[PDB]
Amino acid sequence: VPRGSHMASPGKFYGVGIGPGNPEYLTLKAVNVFRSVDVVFTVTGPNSDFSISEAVVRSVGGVKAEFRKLVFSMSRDARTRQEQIEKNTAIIEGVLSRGLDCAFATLGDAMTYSTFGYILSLLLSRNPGLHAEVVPGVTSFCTLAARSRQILVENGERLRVIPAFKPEMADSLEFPPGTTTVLMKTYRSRARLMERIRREKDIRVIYGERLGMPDEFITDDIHVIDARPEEYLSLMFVKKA
Amino acid sequence: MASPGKFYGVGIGPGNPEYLTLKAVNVFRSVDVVFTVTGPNSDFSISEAVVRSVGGVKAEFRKLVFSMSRDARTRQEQIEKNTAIIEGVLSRGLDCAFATLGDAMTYSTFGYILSLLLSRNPGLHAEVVPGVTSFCTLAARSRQILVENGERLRVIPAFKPEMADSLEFPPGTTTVLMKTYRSRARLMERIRREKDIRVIYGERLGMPDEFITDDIHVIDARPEEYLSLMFVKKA
Repeated sequence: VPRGSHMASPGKFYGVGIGPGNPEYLTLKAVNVFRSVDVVFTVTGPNSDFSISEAVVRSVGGVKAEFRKLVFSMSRDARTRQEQIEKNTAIIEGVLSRGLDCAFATLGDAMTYSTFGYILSLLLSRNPGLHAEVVPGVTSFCTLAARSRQILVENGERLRVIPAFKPEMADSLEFPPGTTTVLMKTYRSRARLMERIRREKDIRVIYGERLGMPDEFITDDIHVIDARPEEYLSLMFVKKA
Repeated sequence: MASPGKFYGVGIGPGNPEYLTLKAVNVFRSVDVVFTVTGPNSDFSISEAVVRSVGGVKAEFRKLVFSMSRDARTRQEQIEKNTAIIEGVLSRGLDCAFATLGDAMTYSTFGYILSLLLSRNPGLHAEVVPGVTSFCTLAARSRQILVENGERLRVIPAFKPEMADSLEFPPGTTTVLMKTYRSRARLMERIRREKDIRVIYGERLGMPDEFITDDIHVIDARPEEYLSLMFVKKA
């Protein structure tokens, strides 16, 4: 039996990087998307149902969308995190299949160290013809450079970004001359990282906590860094001359 | 008591006016003078067109000439002259913004200006507005993840043909190559000697001939284009 000429328009899906958290660092495109969708999904942890990114998105105004929260597994097994990714993808698919437009809002840039990428990958694999558009956002390291008024990288200097520093990495970490190295998660490995840094020469360090938040702390003094309480939302980059 | 003007460095993103930040738009609507960069060839500024596109900007637009491939003395004199022009605007109490494509702190001419300006005027009120990068935009438009989990990101500003033999693509890395113009053949030959490698290539992001591909042979067959960008993901 021939299929027929039925045309059901599924909803449109957006991935939206919203920046480090300051609502002023959203792009105009992000604002237009949030004002053009039915549902906004944001990420929460299992600990609390609070979404920072939901507050950021709501702050911009004109957003009539319904907000829903997705929980992502911060546990170490690949299969449990995969099950959480599959379940959240199914929730999104359920909303899209009824013809509702949805946006997935993520802190930072949507394609750079995000949980959004796993969702988009699975969605496109399962639904090859799906209408999906990605909105880039301002990154945390560019924001740290802006707020500290320190150049991230210029001319023929190379930029390196290292996502998750592990305590068994400080000794192996190299800082080639004329490079800038961003270290993204300095939370519980900061002591060994600082020990490695204090044995290097011709280096400048820019360190930041809570970019765009009330208690935004920025410094370029290593000793101040080592005295600080360990903070999950912390970032640094190391410039080797 | 004469208060000098406030100075802004504003990254405006890859060129699409939708990729300006809200802060960038507010700054552009609240300043007296907007400076943009030109080359020595023509006095045309793409970023001036981008900023004028947003609407509501009453500021005067001025051009600053930069040629960053020249000798150190020419670059130093050019930097000093442009800094003096900005100082001339600020000293009359006018707020001004320096608009640059991409992010203001990442491979921009803005940093040289800000360095000299702050050296000459330590007390200057200066604020830098971050912008969306070209490689994040290429990943967004291609719907390809730039980097995830524990993968490392490397950005190389200027690819040279000799890098082809010396360049490493370690597994689990993404390498952005910014300017592969006139060396793209050797880079493609280097890529064809690897397995488990993905290449995302883009020309003219936001322009009429917006071209994006991940097919290496299609890339090798195309004529070389100056405004092109690629990243290389090694699994």
